[PDB]
Amino acid sequence: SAVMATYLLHDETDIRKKAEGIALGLTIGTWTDLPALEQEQLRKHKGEVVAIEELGESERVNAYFGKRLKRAIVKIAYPTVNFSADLPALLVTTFGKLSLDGEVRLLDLEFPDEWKRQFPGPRFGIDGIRDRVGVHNRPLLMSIFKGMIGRDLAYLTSELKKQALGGVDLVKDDEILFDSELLPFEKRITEGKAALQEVYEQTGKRTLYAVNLTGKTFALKDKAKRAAELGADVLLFNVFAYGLDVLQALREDEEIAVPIMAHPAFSGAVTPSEFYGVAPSLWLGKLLRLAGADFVLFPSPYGSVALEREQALGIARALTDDQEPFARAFPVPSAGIHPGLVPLIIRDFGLDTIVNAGGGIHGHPDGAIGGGRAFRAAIDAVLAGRPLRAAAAENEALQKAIDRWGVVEVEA
Amino acid sequence: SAVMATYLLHDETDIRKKAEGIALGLTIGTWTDLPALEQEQLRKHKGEVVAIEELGESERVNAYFGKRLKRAIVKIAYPTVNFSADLPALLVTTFGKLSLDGEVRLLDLEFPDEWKRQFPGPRFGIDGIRDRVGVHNRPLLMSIFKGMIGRDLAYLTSELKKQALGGVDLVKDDEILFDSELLPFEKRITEGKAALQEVYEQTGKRTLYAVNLTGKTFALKDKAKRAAELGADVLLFNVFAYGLDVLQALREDEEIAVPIMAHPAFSGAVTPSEFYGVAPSLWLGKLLRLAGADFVLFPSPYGSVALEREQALGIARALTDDQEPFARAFPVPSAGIHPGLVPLIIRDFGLDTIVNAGGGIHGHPDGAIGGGRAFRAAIDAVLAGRPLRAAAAENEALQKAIDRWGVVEVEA
Ligand SMILES: [Mg+2]
Ligand SMILES: [Mg+2]
Repeated sequence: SAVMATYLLHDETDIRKKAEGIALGLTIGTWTDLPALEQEQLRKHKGEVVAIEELGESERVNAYFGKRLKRAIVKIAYPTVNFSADLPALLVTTFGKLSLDGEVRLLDLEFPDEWKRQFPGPRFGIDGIRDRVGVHNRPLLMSIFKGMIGRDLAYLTSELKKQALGGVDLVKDDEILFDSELLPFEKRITEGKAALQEVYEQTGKRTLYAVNLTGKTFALKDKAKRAAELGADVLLFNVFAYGLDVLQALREDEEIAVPIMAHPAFSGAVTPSEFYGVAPSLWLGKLLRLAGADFVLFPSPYGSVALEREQALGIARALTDDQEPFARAFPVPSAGIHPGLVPLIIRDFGLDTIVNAGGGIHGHPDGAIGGGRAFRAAIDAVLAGRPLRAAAAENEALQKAIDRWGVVEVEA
Repeated sequence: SAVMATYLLHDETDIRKKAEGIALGLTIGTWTDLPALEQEQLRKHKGEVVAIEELGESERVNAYFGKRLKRAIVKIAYPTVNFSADLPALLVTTFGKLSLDGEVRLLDLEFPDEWKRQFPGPRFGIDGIRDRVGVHNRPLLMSIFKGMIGRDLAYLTSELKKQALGGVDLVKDDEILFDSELLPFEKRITEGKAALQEVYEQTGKRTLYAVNLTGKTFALKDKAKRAAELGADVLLFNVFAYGLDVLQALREDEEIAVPIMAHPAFSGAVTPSEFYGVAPSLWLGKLLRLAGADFVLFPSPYGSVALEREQALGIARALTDDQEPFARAFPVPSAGIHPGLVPLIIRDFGLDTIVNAGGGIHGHPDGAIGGGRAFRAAIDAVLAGRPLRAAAAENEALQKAIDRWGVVEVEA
């Protein structure tokens, strides 16, 4: 039983020598000088280099570093008997001191099925969330509150209604919305709930509210329990600012048992480099799903700061792969989203995804209501097998969106 | 009252425009579309671009990216009334969504003194640690166990005594040493304490043991409290695998009140990039000191993976700057350390530093005892104003070390 870590290395010196050094150094430390009796005893703890895929030197990279760097993908097996069954131990064992060793980037971690079972996975996942909001088949639609910092509850309820009236399935707090006297955590939940039921009463639409769960680590479980008692729909959580283990703890607490939406804030401090850090498929995908996230918002492959398409798809695949002993986490491509992008979003990510209108929904000529109507009309068009403009001809909200932001061509 | 964040940005588009968009987008969202009542209401919550230092383009960077990237150091002010007084809120506000915005690297954070006072700083600091170990004036000396994974308590105590007999002031667990049936957390502490007291009786030397505090986040306080009851000397903590807030929580718990040694494990996933992440002076220095670390181990500016010298000095300055309302934290340059570097270490970092012999102390011809004597003799030589070779001619342990690793020139 061993966790196999896959790394990308750049180095002036022999890669194989470095790999062997890591396998031994990060496990038992010494081997050759140990008596036969000890070797047999410590055999089970010995790390091993599983594979080394030599890559071609990159002129671009060599020019950047001003030296000749050999490149290779290295796989190392770490016996699970070497560390405790928790994410902090996993990270320190596979990328602790090693993260300081020059150019090394963690690309993936493969866990033996038995080890994975010691972790929760999402409590609800895609299936559970779809039931909770009552929406099947079509992708979901969500938006974000705009300009709430410094505002009061009346403003919150008013803004929440507009978004719900626009037909969005879920509305979340801005990740930078923290608790205050004006907007207490518990009040956002209860006031928001009342407002959303009123909307159901009038339009027949069911909308959930993902409230930001913030503050100090050791106060999270108590407030989350309170949120659960108050009937909070979803808990938005800036996991990367707290640690993966905290997400897991929230997921495993039976007194909480509320869906958890993981926000990507701060993940960018770790994922972008070509030579260092941790790949997004692992940091935002595999690990967040295993830790308990029901929703995972990540950089979309569209817009001004689009994530490389294959990287974005890789995240979605890790979140939904049915080979994992966990429920699927909802992939939520975020940033650079507008109605004209719906056909591409569905083509790239499928129907089990969430169209995140973000705060941009408010930028529609007719406010959030018009913005939500445009998105819902666009989603229906794709499911009805029609081009957006065909639906736009019958839906003013959508036509206004198209004239404002256009339609992204999907024809290959 | 605002936290001023300093960033390094690379972008092919106008930097000031992007900076203004960040200051506004990450605070109140919109301004020019607000009525008078709302503007005066949200004025105090409005972020502002404090300054922009244009750096000019780099051909090396341009070649790497394959395009022209403008470069500038940007300072933005975020009103403290915008977020709760906790580190997770601080990180999310200043580098949450922003960490995903292309090429942005967080270099520093400056806070009003009143805001700083809401945080603990080290409980003991340099002065406190020197008292607890009983060593003043001279820099301290510490080492690490070698290959303890899979070993038993008989081996632990044996190796611990050898290091203490070498004259080291502190011995720490390997950061990858996790609790097991062979080496339970509480037993390492109690047996280690007994073994160390035997050494004092023999050589009159006092040696502390920094035990690894691991496991799940919500079990940390309980075991740390047990460690205190059992008389643990120092708690080694892989803070980056958890979160800054957890370190702060451990520091503020009056039922623990045991020195905390922060390990750099995983910090490398965040600090090395030229275009992304967080600068080490802030990530390993300023924030760890503010959060509560009494000792901070960080990449030394020596050896195969040496951290650029000014960066390393920057970390040490953040840890010891007397201008901060916190006790000074012990700077511990780590990696690439050998007796021949002692003169340079003292010249670079001063007397209030710790010479981290690491696991290399065991590589001395005469084991840890000889390795420790070599280091102690090296430190004494520098304080006595003598060349290492002069002292080596009178100290075998040191002579052996010098012949093996040599002496690094300290003359400017
Ligand atoms: Mg946001
Ligand atoms: Mg170590």
